[PDB]
Amino acid sequence: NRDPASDQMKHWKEQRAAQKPDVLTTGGGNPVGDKLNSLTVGPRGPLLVQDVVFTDEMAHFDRERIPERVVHAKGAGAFGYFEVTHDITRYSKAKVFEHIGKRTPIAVRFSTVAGESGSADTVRDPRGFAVKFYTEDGNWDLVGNNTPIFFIRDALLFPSFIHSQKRNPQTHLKDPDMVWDFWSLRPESLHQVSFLFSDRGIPDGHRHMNGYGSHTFKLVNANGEAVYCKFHYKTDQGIKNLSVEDAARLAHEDPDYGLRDLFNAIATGNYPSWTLYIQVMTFSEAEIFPFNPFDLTKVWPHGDYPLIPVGKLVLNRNPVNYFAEVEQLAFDPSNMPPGIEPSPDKMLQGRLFAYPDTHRHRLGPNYLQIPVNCPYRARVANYQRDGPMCMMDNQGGAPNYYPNSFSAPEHQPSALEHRTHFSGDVQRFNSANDDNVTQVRTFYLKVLNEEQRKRLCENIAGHLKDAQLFIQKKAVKNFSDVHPEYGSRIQALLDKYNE
Amino acid sequence: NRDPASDQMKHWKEQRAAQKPDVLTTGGGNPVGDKLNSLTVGPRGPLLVQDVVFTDEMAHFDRERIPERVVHAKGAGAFGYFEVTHDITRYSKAKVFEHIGKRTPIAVRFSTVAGESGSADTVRDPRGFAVKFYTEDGNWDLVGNNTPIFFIRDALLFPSFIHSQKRNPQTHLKDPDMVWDFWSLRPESLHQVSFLFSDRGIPDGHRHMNGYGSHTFKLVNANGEAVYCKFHYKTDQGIKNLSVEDAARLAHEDPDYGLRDLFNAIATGNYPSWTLYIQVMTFSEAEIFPFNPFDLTKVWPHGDYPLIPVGKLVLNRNPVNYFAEVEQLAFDPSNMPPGIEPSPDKMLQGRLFAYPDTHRHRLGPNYLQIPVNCPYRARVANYQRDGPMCMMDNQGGAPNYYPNSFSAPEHQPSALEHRTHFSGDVQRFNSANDDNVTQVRTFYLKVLNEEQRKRLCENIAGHLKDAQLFIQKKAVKNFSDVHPEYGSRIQALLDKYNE
Amino acid sequence: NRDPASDQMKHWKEQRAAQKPDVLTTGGGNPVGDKLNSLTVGPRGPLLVQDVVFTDEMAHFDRERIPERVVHAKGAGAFGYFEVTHDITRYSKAKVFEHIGKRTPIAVRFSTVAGESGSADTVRDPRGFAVKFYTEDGNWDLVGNNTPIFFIRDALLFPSFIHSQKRNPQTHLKDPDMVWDFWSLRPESLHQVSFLFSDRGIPDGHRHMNGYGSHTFKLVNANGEAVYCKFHYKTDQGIKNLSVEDAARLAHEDPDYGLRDLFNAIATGNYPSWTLYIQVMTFSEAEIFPFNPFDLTKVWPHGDYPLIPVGKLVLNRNPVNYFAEVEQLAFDPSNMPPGIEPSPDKMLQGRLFAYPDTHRHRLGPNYLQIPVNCPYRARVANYQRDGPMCMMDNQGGAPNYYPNSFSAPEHQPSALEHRTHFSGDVQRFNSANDDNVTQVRTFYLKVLNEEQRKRLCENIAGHLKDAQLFIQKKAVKNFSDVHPEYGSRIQALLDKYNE
Amino acid sequence: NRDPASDQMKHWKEQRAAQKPDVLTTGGGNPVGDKLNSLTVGPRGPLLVQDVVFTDEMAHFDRERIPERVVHAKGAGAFGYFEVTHDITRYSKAKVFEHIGKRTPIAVRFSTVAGESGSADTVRDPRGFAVKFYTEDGNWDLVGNNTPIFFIRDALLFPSFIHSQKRNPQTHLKDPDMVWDFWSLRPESLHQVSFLFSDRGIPDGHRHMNGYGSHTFKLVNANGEAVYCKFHYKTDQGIKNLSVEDAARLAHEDPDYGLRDLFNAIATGNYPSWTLYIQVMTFSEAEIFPFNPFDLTKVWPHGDYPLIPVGKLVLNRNPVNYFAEVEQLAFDPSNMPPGIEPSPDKMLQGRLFAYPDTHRHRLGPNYLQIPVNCPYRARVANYQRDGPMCMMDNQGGAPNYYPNSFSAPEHQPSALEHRTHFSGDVQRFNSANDDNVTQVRTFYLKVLNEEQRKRLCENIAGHLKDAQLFIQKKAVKNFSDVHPEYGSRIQALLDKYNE
Ligand SMILES: NC(=O)C1=CN([C@@H]2O[C@H](COP(=O)(O)OP(=O)(O)OC[C@H]3O[C@@H](n4cnc5c(N)ncnc54)[C@H](OP(=O)(O)O)[C@@H]3O)[C@@H](O)[C@H]2O)C=CC1
Repeated sequence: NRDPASDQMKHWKEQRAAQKPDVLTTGGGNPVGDKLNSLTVGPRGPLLVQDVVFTDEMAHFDRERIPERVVHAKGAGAFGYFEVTHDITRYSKAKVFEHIGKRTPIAVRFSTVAGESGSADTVRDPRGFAVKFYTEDGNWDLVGNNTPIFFIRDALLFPSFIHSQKRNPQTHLKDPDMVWDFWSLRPESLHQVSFLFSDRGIPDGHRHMNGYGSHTFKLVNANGEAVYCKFHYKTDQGIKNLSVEDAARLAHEDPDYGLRDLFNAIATGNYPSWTLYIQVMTFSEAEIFPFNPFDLTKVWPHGDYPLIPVGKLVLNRNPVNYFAEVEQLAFDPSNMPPGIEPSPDKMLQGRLFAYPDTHRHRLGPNYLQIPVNCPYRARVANYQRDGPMCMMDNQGGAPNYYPNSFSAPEHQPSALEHRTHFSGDVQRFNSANDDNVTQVRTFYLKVLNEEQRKRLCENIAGHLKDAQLFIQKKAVKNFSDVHPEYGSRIQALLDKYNE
Repeated sequence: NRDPASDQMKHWKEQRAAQKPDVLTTGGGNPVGDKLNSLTVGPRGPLLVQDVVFTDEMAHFDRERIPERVVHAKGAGAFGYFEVTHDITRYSKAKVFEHIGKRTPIAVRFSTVAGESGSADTVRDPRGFAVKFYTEDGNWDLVGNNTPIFFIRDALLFPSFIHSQKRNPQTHLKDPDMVWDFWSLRPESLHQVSFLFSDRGIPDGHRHMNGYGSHTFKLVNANGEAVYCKFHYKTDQGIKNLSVEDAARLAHEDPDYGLRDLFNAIATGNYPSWTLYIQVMTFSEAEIFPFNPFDLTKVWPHGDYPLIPVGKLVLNRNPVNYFAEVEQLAFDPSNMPPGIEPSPDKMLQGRLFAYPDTHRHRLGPNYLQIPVNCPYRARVANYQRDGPMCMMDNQGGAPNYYPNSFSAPEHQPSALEHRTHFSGDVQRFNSANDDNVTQVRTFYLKVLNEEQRKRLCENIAGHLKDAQLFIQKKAVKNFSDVHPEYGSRIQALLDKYNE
Repeated sequence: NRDPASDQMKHWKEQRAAQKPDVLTTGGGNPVGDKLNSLTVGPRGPLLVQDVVFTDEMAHFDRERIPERVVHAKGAGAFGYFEVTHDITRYSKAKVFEHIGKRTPIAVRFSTVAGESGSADTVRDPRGFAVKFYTEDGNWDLVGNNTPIFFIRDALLFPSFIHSQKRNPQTHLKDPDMVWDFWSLRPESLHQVSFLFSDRGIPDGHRHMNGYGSHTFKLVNANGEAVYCKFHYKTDQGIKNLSVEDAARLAHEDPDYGLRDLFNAIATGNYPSWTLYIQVMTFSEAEIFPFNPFDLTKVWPHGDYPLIPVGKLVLNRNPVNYFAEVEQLAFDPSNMPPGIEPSPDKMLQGRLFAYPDTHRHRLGPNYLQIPVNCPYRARVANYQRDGPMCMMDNQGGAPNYYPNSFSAPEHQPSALEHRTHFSGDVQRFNSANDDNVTQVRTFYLKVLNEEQRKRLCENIAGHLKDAQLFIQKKAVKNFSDVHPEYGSRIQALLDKYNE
Repeated sequence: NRDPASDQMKHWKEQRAAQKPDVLTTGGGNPVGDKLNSLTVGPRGPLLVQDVVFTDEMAHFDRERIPERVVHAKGAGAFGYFEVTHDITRYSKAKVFEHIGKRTPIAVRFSTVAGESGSADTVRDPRGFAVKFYTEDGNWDLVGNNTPIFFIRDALLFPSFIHSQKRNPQTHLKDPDMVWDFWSLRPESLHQVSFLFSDRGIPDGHRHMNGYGSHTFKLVNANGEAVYCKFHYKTDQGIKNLSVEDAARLAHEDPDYGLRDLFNAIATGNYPSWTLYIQVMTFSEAEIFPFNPFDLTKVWPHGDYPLIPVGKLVLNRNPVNYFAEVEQLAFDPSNMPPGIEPSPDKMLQGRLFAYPDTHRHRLGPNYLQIPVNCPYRARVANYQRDGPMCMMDNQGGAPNYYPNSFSAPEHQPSALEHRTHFSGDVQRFNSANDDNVTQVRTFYLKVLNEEQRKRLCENIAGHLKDAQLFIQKKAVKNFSDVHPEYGSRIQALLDKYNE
């Protein structure tokens, strides 16, 4: 006997033993009489196009794939529910926070960031942690990571970052000179780089890490009053990390470690769960906040902005067909129910457009009609019609223009947005020199102990040594700008690694 | 009050008079608070990204169209059923003929051939008359025309013929020289050309015209015995045609004449029906048939192969959304249930490849998952997976390979094809010189009367006059090769049209 | 002999009389031995898969189409040059206006609006008039119409308007009730509706109509000083219109009338030409302007803002292939070289997203790499990579991220945008009741005469009579609101039209 | 200093040091004035739509990816030439074999089989070795592997064999039960599984394995006489293999080992090359051959059929953009010049369709116009038109139909196929029970030595132990069917592995 994943087929048969197998048909429902030998004119004669059975099956085989995600390609999935435990209705009127005990069906997809579909699960890299809430106000996607911050703070640098984290456009190889040339020319990455090369840079699976909205969002209650908030969802299974040496063994020993961990976990009854907290800032607090409260490379400290609990995330169901229910999942940060809204964070302001845009390309123009993506607890009614692979009635014979004298859908004024006042030149403001070392200083000195600082420099140095020396020298300088001992340790190691 | 097709919204509002209009929502099921005014900064300021209501609608609007059909693009549609009235089980085991009084749902599409989506309905052309039978052995697609014959008899010429019946690649105009240079270089078109320009080139809507499968087909019975056969479905509303004068008036007074006519008829209860017949040829009749019995430019004369009634086609339902139910329909001649099989007709052999091919481009790799295309009265089970826009559970966790020891679907030996013997060189045989005049000469002299022969000549000269003289001179020779007087009448009129 | 268009195939042969015909191949360069007879086991046998020559040709004929344009699908095209005859460098620094005499290649496409690919040219509708300037600073796409104004002034209403002008979702029929239920619930359409049903609704070819930028734009000279402008290009051939009686005849006597007029003119040396003008409004004049200067239903009166001439548009070359050079054309209002910038028009602001979006869907992600959409006089260099149908070298091994220290492209600080100050609430302002009648009243009384007001009212009632009464009574009211005699005339004619 | 592959950017900058960086533009050729910060309303404001610099680049990033090959997805590419060195013109007339010293441009792609784009290069799995010859008569693709044989001999089993070798449809995990339940149910795979699990299952990169065409192919000479042949291209660098112990280390130390090995070689002038032989079997020797001469699971023994050299393949150029030259590379076995034809082999007959079918999906309808796919040593001319992404003239205004009296391309009679005579019932012949052991027993005993038999079993047992007992028992029995000591050694090691 083996682990439950290995026995998947074994159980599918036993869960079926009472029946007779189905008749094997074409895609058009036509029964197949033989599907192991091709129609030819003689035993050693050529193939006929009369063999549509072969063209039916082979044609689809040629169209099985679709494009992989441009980022967070290698992923695991599961399904469960969210349950409200505390009252934050003064902050949000969102139905998903209506009363205590209220449950909502969720979907979750974990992922790394850079590697393609076939890369390993135990590598250094941020981890995706995207959550989709099927509410009666339509879906709510909270597309988080395993970290509260990112490497940049303007969305126009994002593609360049990704290109600098993936393959060289000539050799198709991971290129240290691309990784660090960028990080050292853009020191706002110093915060998330110090998180990445810590121990939690390699989590021992998906169940032993926290999630974070990371973006500042906005909440709107039932009076029309607003506050800014951060979301935290912490692991009730405890932080637990792989060591560099173990992670490396499992990288060839079991490329699908985090995929097997999460499946077996739910299959053996061990349901992983997370605790959803928020931080709250008022609008006023947001004007006195020392840093930019909408700078993604900044955390709101806990002592000033403590964590308010909300509810629990629970994963208790596995997918049944991985493609249909995980690969085709499409999370939109623009999917926001009344009561939740975006902040002016530049990065988030870019993600509002990017995610729906790529889903029409990766999946199709009507990807929201795919079952896992559908807002199946909401009544979708509008004037949108047609498009490739149209799957419902196309809303039947309802008037497809607005406004109209025939009683098609109407707008719901209580769902209007919160009104905020802005003033300033319409112009590109240079955010590359916001504080880039203060919070990082705190992390290095007051969060880590001496052994963790020690490992931090060895993981950095074990990767920056391959860069050219003028890149090294420039990255080191950015580390001394955090704390002179931070850089002069890294440098001591580089001095060795350079022979 | 007006015709019912004009009162569509009127009735739609009436049938909804009681209940309340829906909530207008995004594609994501999020209600919108106002959809007549965009999100801007100030009453005379610019548009924001935040306005995801505008992007969501405008994005889908941008993605309404799909590539029209490459031929037969102007269509009308309707739905109904087929009912068996006579017993033809001694020839075919096809369940759809299992017993008298057994009904099977059908879907139909009437179309022209050459015009684009916005062309007029009352033009000289062949007409589509495609029928889809939703049977228990999977779907059966009888894709025919309003003719028993076609212009050519080898597929490799089909792209060329169509290009010659559409727009010049530089001027993008209808070109007579292209039309008649082909027709006069390929006289096998004499039989269908005669038909086209006579009275039945412009029918009075789609309810006053017959339907034929034109190809020869093979029927197989429960003993494995096989006969060839032709399909005729004759209109129970009577052959009735439009004049050239009345066609050219409606061509601008109501481009959608046919469309309207079918809709109104069904709505008022006036349900059209066709009587399905078959002809039956034995294998040993096929060896002594004077012509090639799979020649698509040939018919089976009635005196030697009489018509055998089978059942009725009946259309009693209008589409609800024309796009989802008529424009996304896909008919594949290769959708044949056990009992019905292809002949060796060179033209049918290419349609076995082409239709599923073009449907994967126009509609999508999983186009058989579109409801009106679904075989919803069979059980689709097989080892095809994935592909863009998957819409069912993708078959669940069922073993996806074959053979297996876990009881995935199995092959049904009774659905094996009938086995014929063939012997001959594997080469390209010349079918340009099979008898191209005999059956036409009969048609011109024995079928048409004096007045019809006169009108057949005028219509040909009326369209053949605009081609160059060397093209008119060759075409008239081919006509003179059918009957001398045929060419003399056409040639007399051309001498006049040429001033 | 016949007109030049009809003789296109004749002239192609003559221009090659001296050469030998090319060798016919597959798409793979493999010469074909026979393409008139299919590969079959014996003369009367089944077709083989080995027959790659059939599949290579039938595969590509199955993929010939693409999605037509969601609007303006029917169009004619030609190529020529824009030449500067006057100096407007004090207003705009654009290199297309640099000095008097400078020529820039252009590509124009004329169009109707609603009719699909096969509709007639001579129908009441607006006419597109798009102009693509190929500048050294990248393309400039002045996507104008044959009118200065439009039917709505908010992009969100745009999908609705269109859907009302096109076909009913259930009957696939032009629906009068959908046309006027819209127009009468949105009386900002009054101004452009009165343009459309007037004599200029049906131009006599594309050479006898003016072209307008319509939108207010922004120009920016070299000192950084900006103004607001309107682009009028007026026909040098004279305004010439068709009568309702002649336009209907041609609609079935030559559905491609304008397509044949544009080609024949050009072929005979009779090149059509336009005169480009600009209006100019200073930032301070805009503030006082009685209407909203960025309202798209409004014009700038000539006495207050008189036409400034700039240069000449000349069309002097027919497309050699219609598909690759006209069908594949793609104009993006967003294509604007330094010196030309958008105004805060709500409709234009929408059109900055719309056009690139749909061109990815209609033609593909790399649609700008089609030769006719190429900026083939500027040097494209950046950090965009890959995509479907990548056709050049893909910018080589160049560093693909920005910033970098390896001397890949750099930004150009002179090419920044003009900075404006805006201040206000971020919200959805209501523009529905901006002055809707004034400039229409002026048009009814002062621009038309006694006859023309008569014809305008017969045209409106001729089409409005088919709507429902409750939709008539409203439209007339909106017409009375322009002038009591306006809607009283319309109401008298409707009284008879309702028997 | 480092290897050449890491100094890629270093040499790019150095190869440009003279000239100045280009101006960073938009896709439209518009210069940008700042591409690091986004257009907002005040420094902490929201993003705008008229930030077309952000949209233009992100929308392309969202579309960087296409579908990955459905098999052989991991690969590495190189370009060089093929040179003739012997005279095989008595067998083939093909232009590539005209005379000694004739060179032709080639392009080669290496690959594994089951891994996706991210997988590792040093794993047990066959190796692709596809070769494209750009000859005057079009392109000649010789799509070979690193083995002479394959696991099956019918194409209707391919999608299933690949399904078993990839990921479970529910767990997305490699599934040894799927692997051996297939292999142990189809024992034809005995021959190739034994090659796979010997030392040549993991080569030391792509420069030390052989290439083979596996399928029997036809040659035809200038007289019209044919023979059946095999293609062998052996490595002039020497067979060299990785041990299970190092192959695993490198599968996490350097996932791209084989790709780096090839590039670094070429970049240092150590060019790899291969020697092209053929075997020859007349038609008479084919009738008496002990097995089926077209059975993909059977080799032709050297002693009866010796190798006949032909020439050399040499790789002396690296790609400049991997994506645009290696990922878009399209090989079609159907690309065959006159002189070379397919043999009746049941598996090759399916590849004649499958590849062009998947290249119209993966890349697009016009994937042959992509530079590296162009038959740029040959002149493409025909009557195929349009299609998505048509990039040249579209063959201009030439006539698009055939035959024509206007001098468009003609057929070339000498390029006709060789006529073979086939006689036999058209049906589905069973090929499961062709001799499944004979040539294997020869390999095991006579080709391997004592050591190599030992490791062959160990490699097999390590992977088979994870499969259920009932699947083990059936596998071993298929290894007892080759040789009792074969299934014995495997059963003694499985006894240990099962504790
Ligand atoms: N005859 C052929 O075309 C080939 C035959 N074989 C195997 O050889 C057996 C006998 O063929 P025969 O020609 O009579 O005897 P030969 O000894 O004449 O052929 C022996 C072949 O074995 C190949 N070989 C050596 N080690 C391995 C390995 N680990 N995995 C795969 N192939 C290997 C060599 O290929 P090289 O030295 O060319 O690299 C050599 O050419 C066949 O049954 C077949 O299994 C294998 C490859 C080609």
